[PDB]
Amino acid sequence: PSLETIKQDYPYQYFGAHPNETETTFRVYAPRATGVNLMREGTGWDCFAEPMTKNEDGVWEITIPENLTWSEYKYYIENSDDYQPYGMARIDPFSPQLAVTWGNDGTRNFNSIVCDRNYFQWTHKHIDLPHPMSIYEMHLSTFHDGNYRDIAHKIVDHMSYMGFTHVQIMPPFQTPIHQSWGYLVGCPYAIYERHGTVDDFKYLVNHCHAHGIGVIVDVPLGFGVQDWDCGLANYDGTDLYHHSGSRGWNNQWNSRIYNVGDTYVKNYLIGLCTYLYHELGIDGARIDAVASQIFFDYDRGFWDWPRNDREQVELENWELFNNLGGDRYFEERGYWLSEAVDFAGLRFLRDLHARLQHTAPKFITIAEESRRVFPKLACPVDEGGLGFTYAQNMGEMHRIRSYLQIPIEHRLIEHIEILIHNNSAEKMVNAMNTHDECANGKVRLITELGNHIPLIGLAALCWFRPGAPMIFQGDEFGEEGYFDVFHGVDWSKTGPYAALHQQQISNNFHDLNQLLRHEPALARHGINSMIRNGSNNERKWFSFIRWGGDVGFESSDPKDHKDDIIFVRNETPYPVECHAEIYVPVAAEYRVIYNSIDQRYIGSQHYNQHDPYWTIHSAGQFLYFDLHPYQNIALKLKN
Amino acid sequence: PSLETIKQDYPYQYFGAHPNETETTFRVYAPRATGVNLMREGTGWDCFAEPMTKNEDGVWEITIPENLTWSEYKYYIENSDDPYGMARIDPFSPQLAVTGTRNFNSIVCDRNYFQWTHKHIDLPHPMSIYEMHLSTFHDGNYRDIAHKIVDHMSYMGFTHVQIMPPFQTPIHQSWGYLVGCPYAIYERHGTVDDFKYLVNHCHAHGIGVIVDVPLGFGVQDWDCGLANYDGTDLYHHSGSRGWNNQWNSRIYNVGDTYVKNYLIGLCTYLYHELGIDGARIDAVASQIFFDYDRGFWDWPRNDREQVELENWELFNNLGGDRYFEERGYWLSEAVDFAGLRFLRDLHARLQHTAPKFITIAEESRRVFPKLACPVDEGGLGFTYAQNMGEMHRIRSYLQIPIEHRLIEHIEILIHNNSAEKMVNAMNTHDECANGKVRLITELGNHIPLIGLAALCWFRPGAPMIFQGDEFGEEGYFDVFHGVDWSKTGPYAALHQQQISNNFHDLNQLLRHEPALARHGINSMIRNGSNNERKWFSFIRWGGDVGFESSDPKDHKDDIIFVRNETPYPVECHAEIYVPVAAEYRVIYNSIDQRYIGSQHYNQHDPYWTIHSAGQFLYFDLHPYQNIALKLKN
Amino acid sequence: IHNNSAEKMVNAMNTHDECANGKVRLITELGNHIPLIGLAALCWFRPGAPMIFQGDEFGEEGYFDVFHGVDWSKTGPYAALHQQQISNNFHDLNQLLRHEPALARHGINSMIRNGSNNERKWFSFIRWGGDVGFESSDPKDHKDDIIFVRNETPYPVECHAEIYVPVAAEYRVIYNSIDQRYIGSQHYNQHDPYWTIHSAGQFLYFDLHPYQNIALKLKN
Repeated sequence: PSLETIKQDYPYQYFGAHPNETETTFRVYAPRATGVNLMREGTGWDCFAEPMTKNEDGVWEITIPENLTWSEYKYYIENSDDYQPYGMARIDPFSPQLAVTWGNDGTRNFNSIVCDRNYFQWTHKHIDLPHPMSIYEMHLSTFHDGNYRDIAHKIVDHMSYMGFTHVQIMPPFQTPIHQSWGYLVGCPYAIYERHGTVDDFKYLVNHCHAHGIGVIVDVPLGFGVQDWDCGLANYDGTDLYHHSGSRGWNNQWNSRIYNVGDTYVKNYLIGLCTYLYHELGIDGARIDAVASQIFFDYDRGFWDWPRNDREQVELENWELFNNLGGDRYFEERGYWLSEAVDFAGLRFLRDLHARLQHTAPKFITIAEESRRVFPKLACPVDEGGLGFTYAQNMGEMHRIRSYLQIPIEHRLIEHIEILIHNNSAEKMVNAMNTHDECANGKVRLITELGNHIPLIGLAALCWFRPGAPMIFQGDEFGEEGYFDVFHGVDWSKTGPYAALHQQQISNNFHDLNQLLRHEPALARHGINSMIRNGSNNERKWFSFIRWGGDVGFESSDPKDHKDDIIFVRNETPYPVECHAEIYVPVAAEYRVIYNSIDQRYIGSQHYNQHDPYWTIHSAGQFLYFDLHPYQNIALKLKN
Repeated sequence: PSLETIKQDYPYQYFGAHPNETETTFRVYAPRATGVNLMREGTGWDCFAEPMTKNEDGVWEITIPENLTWSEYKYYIENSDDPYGMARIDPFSPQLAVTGTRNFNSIVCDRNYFQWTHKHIDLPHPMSIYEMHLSTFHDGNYRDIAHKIVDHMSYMGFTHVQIMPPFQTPIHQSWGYLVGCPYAIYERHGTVDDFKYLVNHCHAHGIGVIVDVPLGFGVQDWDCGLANYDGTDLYHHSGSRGWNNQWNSRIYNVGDTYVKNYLIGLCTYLYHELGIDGARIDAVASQIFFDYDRGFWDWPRNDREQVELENWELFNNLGGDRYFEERGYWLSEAVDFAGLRFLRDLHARLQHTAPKFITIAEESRRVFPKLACPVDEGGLGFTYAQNMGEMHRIRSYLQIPIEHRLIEHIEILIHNNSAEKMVNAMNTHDECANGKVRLITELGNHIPLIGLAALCWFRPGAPMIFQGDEFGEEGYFDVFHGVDWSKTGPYAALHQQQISNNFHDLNQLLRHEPALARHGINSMIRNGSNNERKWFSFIRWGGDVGFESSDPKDHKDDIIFVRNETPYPVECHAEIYVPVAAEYRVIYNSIDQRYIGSQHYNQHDPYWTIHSAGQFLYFDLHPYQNIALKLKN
Repeated sequence: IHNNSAEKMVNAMNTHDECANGKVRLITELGNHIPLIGLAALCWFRPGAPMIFQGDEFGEEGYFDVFHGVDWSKTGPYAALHQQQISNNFHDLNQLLRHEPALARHGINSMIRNGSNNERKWFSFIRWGGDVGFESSDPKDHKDDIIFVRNETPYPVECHAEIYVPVAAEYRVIYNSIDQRYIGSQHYNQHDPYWTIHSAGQFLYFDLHPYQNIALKLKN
């Protein structure tokens, strides 16, 4: 590995603080700086004690002949040029961790810490954790406002009953505004000190991996916080990291937008994903606010956004744009997507995935992308995509929920069926609910349904669809309150002493997760592992089949179809005659593996005084049986 | 006055901390609270030390048998009903004590401690305003800020200062638009008494003080804020009506009487307790519109059938309905009539509690022509509206080359028939934040700025600029660096002194000319224009008589304004109508070397005299030339 | 309304049966009396003999049975405002009916469609004063023709009316459902309701106000 591929692919192995037994090397890029001085506790925080040396490429370096491991430091950075003379203490942009103190008068101090990449002793840094997949979305301080080691204990204790394959941790990076939820990042490489040390964060990942649990982390890759003290803005007296002018601000978040056209900045941001995998053990990133990285006119608030001069768009970019799904006309606004796309952002995200294929091929990414006007965004680079392993189902629950709120007589079953059978080119994270959907006085899903009975079946639909289902902390027990940082998960609604309704909902999720981890027909997330299996619009039921393997209806051989699942959903919320007529691939005996009317989920009802796991004979290639209210039920071939 | 009127009109006199020489009495509203205990340092901060008594009206009281003046306190509040219980601050704290976790305490304050010399001067609103942000202006005590305000405002000559939200905020980089305790002055710059000093000092030197009041919403935080105060939404609407998503703030329930009185109370309090001359009410459009400046949320189209006939009567009096083609629904469907009614009532009540107190609408939609008109004339009562959107339109006109624009385009923006009195801001903290191009940068050099500021000063309204505009600051606004004070002082650049001199001269005219006193647009009349030569003229009336008289006695303080927009040194022969056949004197001339340095076209005395030929001045206009004349002697 | 009936009709707005046995009276259903004013007008101006049941004249909301009588304190000049307003509207409608030759006939062919507009929610019909339709443009043939317009929009909106007439001349309002006498002081009725207008050709252009039912004749 040449220095040049280190600087390109593993930039944190060169830039930053690098101790050994003998000495400590510091390097920081500041190409318009006039001077850079190493500040440390060693020299009593004298701003001028230890001048560093600018090399050819704009990198200030120095070796101190001590092992500085665990000691604190900053860079005193000057730019005294005639384009206000800039001069202030700055954190290292590659800090794995910041030491935060409060002054005598309420003044926040940020130092960088020299970290030892080898102190933490990994037992399970990288386990072969596939993405079947189910995702528990959580927020550190509201989940458990403690040290990462104690949060880890609570994650594995809860998830090992709840049965989710992965946890999605909302942004765990250093932030000066706790109330931003972590989406306003100071030092992107720095783990949030609120919960302890970077090595405490490693222990969490390690503890998760030791119990077969994946860690996905939210990364605000598109922008950073404005603050100079703990952040990257105006680093060397100029826009080093961010665009200049209004292109350098996202007015929706009041954040600074990264200049990913700058080689160093491109390597800095792709290198954070590489760092997440190789230094912290993290299995993947959800990339936040993707739409605003690839659109000038969307999720950027009000600004004087520039229409593309489409004459200046290179062919490579037209190629990527057409492959993603090509142009759309917004008649209301009177312009085309081609005129609104940030081609540099689009190209930066494809390169991010192209590089991660070499630096960390097992690392998965999820696009948090809200506009959803490129059908092939979360497709492999070499299949015309940006390379995102998954896209999130943004907007989908709004459509499903509008549908559900229509009275049964007034809605067509075909409307829910088109949303399910969507011919998606992307593998989807099908979130039933997210931190965002239950914040700021929004009605939470369970509240809207009116009681928990309808949720049992909606959760089944979500799990039996091709994709990685997701919920937000609280959803496992029907939590009806909103998300903010002003209160935590009420743990008293978990475990064996929780209210009956809270255990019921949790049992459903536990059981859906048991099927998801073990059924082969639930492993695959490609839409084509699903096929419509007929419906009836006046009875208000539909069915679909998840294939167990590569063979569909062409064959009638029992041993071709053993792992197939027949899923049926009745949307009728009252107990009238609802006779089911359900096609199957093979004529034989089918066994019920999941039943939403089980007393375990819905308590004693007049319609579930019978073993929910009944057996049945196909009359040819057709099952006849009675559907009860809100029944979601799934079947396989018996042995 | 009866307790009932005190509760409604002066609630900070009943609620809060009220020390005697022998007793300190504490009151806080918390109707849905299971229990409320006084916490204080005199009792080592035990929560349960001394519970309070809930009167029938939801108000918890308790007297302590000692003057607690200057000592710190909170309220422990609980609610068991279907497990909330935490230490909160007094909603009426004049100031918080602050101490990686933050402790927020209230402080028993002595309203009588500060010895006022000039609490209420008789300062008219002729008016010119200097918009400023405290920590970027001078990051020290309110007293040191006061000294620099007065010292600086001495040369610049602005009559009033506009101070961005000066209230307690847990988030400094919110610029103060996210307030914890709305009655508390920001602890960062010292005490409520230090703040009183600053108002008193400004007043003693003839300076008005207007503060920004984020009256529509508060920060979401519980420790320093008001939300979930008694375990429920006491101060804010419930569900998604109680969150502004553009700001991630909590919107006030102004349909609750106590909250209506708390908010109107705060303005009354700004005048009577703090001597503040006025408030700019922030984010007015988001208070009165469901569909605007609230971000993206599932907002409720009003049913036009179900709108109260008194709201229709207000709406129509504000100027009526409009169809929004682009979204496809009427305005009437989008009005938050609660918010709109509330701001009408704010002013209805201040006409009684504080009649000299002025208000400015920071109202960005500008779809009601009569928003800032008196209540009895069909408006909301705001003394002023801010000219939001206006400079954007003027800057677009000026970006078009003169060959391809009509003088009538700028004449229509100037002669705009406004029913409102306008703060005419050249620039604001907002228009020069977040990478935006500042006006001076965009003009390309300072010469066009000299005249543009003239135009702004001579049209009816209160001109406004933002800190740095006085010396041509090109940088952005943010809270990460100060005003550059080297752009003043002995070592500043010529152009910085020149821009500054221009603002000095314009504020002298604005201070002393009767024809620049009135902000009603009918104090101005179109006085001719010529599209090819790109000049237009207007008159500012000195008194109550227009062209119906021709007597000198009637017109001796009339101001004749002429603006030449031609940048080229060519033919601008001007025919300027005057109301009296006589001699006129130049009082203001934009081509003076004092403003633009030495040029081929200003090698003459700028303050010339000319005899009318009948009722017309014939003279030559030079590049970018803005000029004002009066009758001589 | 344009039902092409072969029968002369008694057009009852309400009947002893329609308001018996705890059924919802017409007044309760509409929500308040303002829609009643214009609906009564519609009923009077259609070809037919209008009919109401005792109490309807003062907006009675109780139901009909033999156990309680007409509340007579809802009649006369000390009755409550809504009660006198509904009564006044019926009084004025009967004065037009007793006197206007274009309200004498109950044959439906004494009425014709005079255009409509779905987005603005208004329609207009004409009552012939005599035996002569649009075949004549002469004022002597249309002196007693009534032009009726109904706006069903229950709130202020852009509502420009375009109304065909049989003669280019001066027209005068003989009935106006927004008279303060019926609906009280409102934002939209601060003008004299009995206004005059010159036909701009064989059309009339004016602004309909909420719930407005209005009738015009040739002036003189």
